[PDB]
Amino acid sequence: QTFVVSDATQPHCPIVYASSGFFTMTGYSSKEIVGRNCRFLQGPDTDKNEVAKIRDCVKNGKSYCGRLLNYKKDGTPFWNLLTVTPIKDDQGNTIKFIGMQVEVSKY
Amino acid sequence: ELKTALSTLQQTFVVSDATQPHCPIVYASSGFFTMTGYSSKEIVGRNCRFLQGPDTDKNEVAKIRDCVKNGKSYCGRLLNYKKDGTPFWNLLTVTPIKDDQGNTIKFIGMQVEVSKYT
Ligand SMILES: Cc1cc2nc3c(=O)[nH]c(=O)nc-3n(C[C@H](O)[C@H](O)[C@H](O)COP(=O)(O)O)c2cc1C
Ligand SMILES: Cc1cc2nc3c(=O)[nH]c(=O)nc-3n(C[C@H](O)[C@H](O)[C@H](O)COP(=O)(O)O)c2cc1C
Repeated sequence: QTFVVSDATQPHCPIVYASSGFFTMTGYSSKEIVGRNCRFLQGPDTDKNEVAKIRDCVKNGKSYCGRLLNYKKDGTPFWNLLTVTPIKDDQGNTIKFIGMQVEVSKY
Repeated sequence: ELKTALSTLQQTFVVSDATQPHCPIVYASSGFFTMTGYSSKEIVGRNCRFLQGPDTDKNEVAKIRDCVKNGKSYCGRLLNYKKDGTPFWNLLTVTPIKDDQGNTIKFIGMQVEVSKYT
């Protein structure tokens, strides 16, 4: 599974871990993207309503599941089957999120 | 590796196989025994519904069911019970894992026992 971990205890939820498969999928290196928000995957044709749904989920520490258009480092458009799942502490605070990505195949 | 990232987060989790009838647990992390009192011998190959009991909110359970059945994500809090009967609040996520055709093939469930000071 390709995935990233973002730290919700830091402003704007920066990536703190990218799996080897994220690099394989997107072309971006772990040194290019750690410390950054995952929004860099979006581009001209990404559905902004779907982005707004993710933003709401993230802001409220709840789970997102959906499909959105993203772009690789080289500009290649792909369909990303995405989940973003809050990780909570024992007080119910959202401390991290895990985002899991699947590139929809051509067939 | 996903398992490792999770362990770095000290996160209790299970994985269920949506390709098998009734979505059985195929893997449970060591924290799942610690939290629930159930061994992997008691839990692997079963559905996680065994953690529910008399006062579990059946309307919340229904929301989980409807997410699982439709390959979507659940997030919520419900009353669960340890092997010894102890009730606990379980802050639960259930997240579909999909193949490259959009088929839900597994789920990952992440549990947090709510602290006594909350
Ligand atoms: C852990 C995690 C993983 C994410 N992965 C993606 C991604 O794969 N693709 C994407 O377009 N957005 C992804 N996002 C969503 C963006 O980072 C951001 O939350 C979204 O663009 C909405 O907020 P904004 O409108 O302020 O950008 C992810 C978010 C989190 C927290
Ligand atoms: C991966 C995964 C983890 C789950 N973890 C829990 C859990 O920790 N506690 C719980 O009560 N139910 C858990 N469930 C939900 C139940 O297994 C079941 O889906 C739910 O009770 C609704 O279906 P049912 O009405 O047929 O029982 C989990 C389900 C999945 C797929």
